[PDB]
Amino acid sequence: ITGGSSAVAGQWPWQVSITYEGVHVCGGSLVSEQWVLSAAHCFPSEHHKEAYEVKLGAHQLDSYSEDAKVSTLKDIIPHPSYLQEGSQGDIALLQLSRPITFSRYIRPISLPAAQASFPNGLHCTVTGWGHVAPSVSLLTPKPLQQLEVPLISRETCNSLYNIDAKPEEPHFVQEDMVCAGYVEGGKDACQGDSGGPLSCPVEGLWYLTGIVSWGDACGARNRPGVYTLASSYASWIQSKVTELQP
Ligand SMILES: Cc1ccc(CO[C@@H]2C[C@@H](C(=O)N[C@@H](CCCCN)[C@H](O)c3nc4ccccc4o3)N(C(=O)[C@@H](CCc3ccccc3)NC(=O)OCc3ccccc3)C2)cc1
Repeated sequence: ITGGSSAVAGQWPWQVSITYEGVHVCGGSLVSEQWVLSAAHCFPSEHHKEAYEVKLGAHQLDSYSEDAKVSTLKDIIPHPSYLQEGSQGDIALLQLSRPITFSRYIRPISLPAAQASFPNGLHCTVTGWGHVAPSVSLLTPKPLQQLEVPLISRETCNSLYNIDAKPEEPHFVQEDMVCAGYVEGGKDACQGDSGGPLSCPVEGLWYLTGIVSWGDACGARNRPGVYTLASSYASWIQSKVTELQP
């Protein structure tokens, strides 16, 4: 996260870190006692399932926390349209090896209904342990960063991505995506934030509106972060979680 600040412990208790062979590769969001939502592209076919871990309840990746729990994965389920076509569906359900017990530091985020709309301009918050500027890592002890970002409609977002774009660069924000950020850049999600939550405030609660998916260089002007919309997958998520491990 570029242009944000460090979250206090417990602030975003659904944020998880997904590591592969012990190295943080992506964020995710706890959504039930045994399921995490993250981005499909975080889970290349080459990678071995048993080498992944999910760390929950920790705000600093390098610091021991008595409130932290770390889990392996029983299953990784990318949405089929990601595997089949690869133009969208950048979302995956991760089933933890064992169900977790919630605490003050580990709580699920509510998912939006299929037709939930989150208005352009809503100030949501993206969180993660990704780069804090293009080509600049978050330093040890790796405190979770948070950043307030207004929602930007996919239509505005496409127009912005088209400014000074190369005609042949895939910069299309699909129907299952939304953007968030600033036209002027400087504040955005960056590499390593992939898969983590865009949390939006609604009726006194927080909902998982988006999953950090892609963008151009972090914080570039005219290139706000792009997120997979959780609403677009609500029926599928609810079906999978309920069928497999309710
Ligand atoms: C539907 C769909 C299909 C395929 C994808 C996968 O796109 C990959 C993962 C994503 C990615 O990097 N997201 C990170 C979160 C970004 C937050 C928004 N900022 C995430 O944390 C992460 N994921 C990583 C994977 C490997 C290594 C490091 C990774 O870090 N990319 C990108 O962001 C590409 C976008 C190109 C693109 C456009 C349309 C479509 C598919 C790809 N942007 C980029 O490389 O930056 C441009 C540049 C110019 C110059 C210098 C540096 C960077 C590529 C996603 C969605």
